[PDB]
Amino acid sequence: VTNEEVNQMIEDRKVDFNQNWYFKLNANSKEAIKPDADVSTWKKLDLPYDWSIFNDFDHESPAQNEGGQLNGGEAWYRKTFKLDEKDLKKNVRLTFDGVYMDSQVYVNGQLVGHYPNGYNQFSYDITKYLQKDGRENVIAVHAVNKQPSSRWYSGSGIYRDVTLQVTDKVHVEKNGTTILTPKLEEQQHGKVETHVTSKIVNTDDKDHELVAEYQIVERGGHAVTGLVRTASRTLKAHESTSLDAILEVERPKLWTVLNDKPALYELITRVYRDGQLVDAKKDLFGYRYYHWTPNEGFSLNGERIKFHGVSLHHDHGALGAEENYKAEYRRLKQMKEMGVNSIRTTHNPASEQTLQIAAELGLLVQEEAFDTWYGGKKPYDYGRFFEKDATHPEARKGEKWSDFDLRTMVERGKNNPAIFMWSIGNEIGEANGDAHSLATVKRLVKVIKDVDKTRYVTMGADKFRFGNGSGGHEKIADELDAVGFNYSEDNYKALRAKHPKWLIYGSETSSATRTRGSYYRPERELKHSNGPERNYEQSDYGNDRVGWGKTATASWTFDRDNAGYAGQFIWTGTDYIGEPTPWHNQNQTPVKSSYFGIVDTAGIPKHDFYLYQSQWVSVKKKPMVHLLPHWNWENKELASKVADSEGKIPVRAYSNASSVELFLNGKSLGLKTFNKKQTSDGRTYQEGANANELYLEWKVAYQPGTLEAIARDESGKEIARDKITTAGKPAAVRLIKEDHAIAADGKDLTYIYYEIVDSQGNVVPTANNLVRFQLHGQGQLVGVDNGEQASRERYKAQADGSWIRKAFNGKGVAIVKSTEQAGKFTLTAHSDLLKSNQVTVFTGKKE
Repeated sequence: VTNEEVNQMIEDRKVDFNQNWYFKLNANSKEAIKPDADVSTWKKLDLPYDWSIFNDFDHESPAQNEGGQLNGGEAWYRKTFKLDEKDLKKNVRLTFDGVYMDSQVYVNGQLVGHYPNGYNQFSYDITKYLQKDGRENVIAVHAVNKQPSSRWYSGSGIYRDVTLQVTDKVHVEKNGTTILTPKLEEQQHGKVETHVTSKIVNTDDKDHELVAEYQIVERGGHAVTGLVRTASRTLKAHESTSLDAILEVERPKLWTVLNDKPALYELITRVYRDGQLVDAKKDLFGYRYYHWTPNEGFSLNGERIKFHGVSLHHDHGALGAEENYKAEYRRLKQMKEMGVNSIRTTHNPASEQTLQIAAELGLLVQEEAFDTWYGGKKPYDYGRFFEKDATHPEARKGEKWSDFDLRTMVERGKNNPAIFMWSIGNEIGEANGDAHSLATVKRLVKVIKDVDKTRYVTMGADKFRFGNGSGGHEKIADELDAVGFNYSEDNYKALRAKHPKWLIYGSETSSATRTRGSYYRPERELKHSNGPERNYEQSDYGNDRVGWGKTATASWTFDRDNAGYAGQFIWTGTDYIGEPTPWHNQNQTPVKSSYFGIVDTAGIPKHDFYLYQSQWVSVKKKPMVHLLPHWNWENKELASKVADSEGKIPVRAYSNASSVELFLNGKSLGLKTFNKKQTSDGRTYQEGANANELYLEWKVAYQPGTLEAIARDESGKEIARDKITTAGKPAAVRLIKEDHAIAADGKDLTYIYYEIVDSQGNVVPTANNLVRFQLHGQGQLVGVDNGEQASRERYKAQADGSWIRKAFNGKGVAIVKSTEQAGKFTLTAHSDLLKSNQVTVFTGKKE
């Protein structure tokens, strides 16, 4: 057997099962299951598919605007498939990355399983339900989203990938590989012992003789070991065993967040039955170590870092709940451009895409199992299943759904270098230190530790922000490895004095609210300002925050000033559908999406993105300067809110540079210098006129034209510019390509921005013009967005098949997915009385 053949076997082991499904909302259960159903009345599609995202907004929706005002319901999905002749005796497993929710899977008329969880991955061995002789089988999936189930937009149905594993009767079982590097800090400059465990099952009714062979390789690289073999032993029929080996890898490269292409490795497993290669598998992993102390916080590979982190919902804007590798890559790559090193998957398990991209980009991950325990937060959420018996075929005796779901998530991610924290709850009210909650936290911690001891078990708790933060809930925190504070910076000092051994971080911070390109009262701090005068908008100066919240500056400066507060996960990294605080559940208002994000649903940064970048990215890696606001102040209503007593517009610069000099129409308004300072522990930092300003400010009398900012190093040498220009009346639509080409695989996509521009090419920053889109060629329009919270516009096509969307504050995005045919597609944009534009994107070979 050649290495070529082994790799093919690995590749053939797992396939994409997303293709050729039929969908019908409210379909008849008996017809969906039955062998030769009439599917003329069904919709033929490829997964993932979120059915909720094609709905219109409904002011009367049971989801309410916390759930995006997009309705759920019930639906069936249907696939028919035949095993190849070679595969007839093989074991067949079906994996669903996420189905929301309350699902039932039927194979040839029989119920394989019921699975409540809407975010956790699950698989079924469906071998026994398959027809003999290679006759076609029918798989039918029932998904139910009965509202309200969610405190944010969930979507409905099969929003994540479905995959099929076809294997020998003797095979490495699902989630069966464990890779550990116990002595890595010690052995790192020499040979590092890599302990691998394999969990092999014999589904045959004959006994077979078993050997495992292991090799490690650099991902997209060379081998770093030879073949290492376990001793031959008998595996009895219908039994499973665990195999072990140690492999030595010399001076491996350590996975870190300190570069954007961190080192990854792959374990190759070969399984022999009676001396014949019958199974082959690869498992992604990395070499990293970390430590965390109460007063010094966190270090990765001996380097002290803070969690510069974001909370993220799953949700892709116009894509709705449909997960996509390219969409998630763009979101995460962009987070990383800001200086983010850490994401929290709030509040639910992550997709395979998110976990993989995080390993690929160098982002530390906290994956969260639960938004509630046994109490519940919404009637149709998970709370009702939490203590009920798992009915999964492969559930262990006495396992509750919470037990089974937590276990399986940890087994799925135990080898992923990115994950360093497992969260067993967010804002669990019932976790107050009573006997029941105390029992429950211990049970849950123990589930994890029976699988994985290497990662921090944690929770995100807002109980610490009430009063002095102390209470029976402190007893629950005692059971955790690390204790997450939600919005509790005010009680940290006291809580820290009380619990000197606690490892503390901000599990949820800020909740500042902003609308891109919208400005209000920069001079004030606005607390939960949801009045009619706000016009359903919040300020991009970043001076709006909810009642329990903090601004970016307040929340970041605190984190920065305290070593024992290890970092934070800001709410939120990007906008999501739903939860439109400060207009939460005011359902007759137009708001349907969040204000919390640093970036809007359209992927377009708000100004605070640049504030964070100035703080988190070194001037060596990326010198920058960013100006706000815009320079169009002709409109008196707009200006009356921004301009001060003398009618000057406060202009502000974010920079990681030493100084910024602002020019109006070529004339200097003065050079200003950041004040340099040190943390009590000697970390160096920069700030402005005072401790509450991380920016430089100029009060500028409004003269139309150009503002330009020159950023300089200490030598007085220019390292960065930014520039803002007054726009004229809209003259045209401009389309901006992110990608010159994408892959022709039917999965890759591109984001093209549309701007409303004047005759000189300046973006009109106030423009809300409606744009109509045409697509020709080898592509599929799959979304449109402008990020605006108060918009009730379709994200998808209109009822007549049209694609339209307004600009909001000059900008928006359109999303095009590739087909499986190489060639090109062209996007033309039109707006009324404006010039049109087109860009062409090529589709073809990959990478």
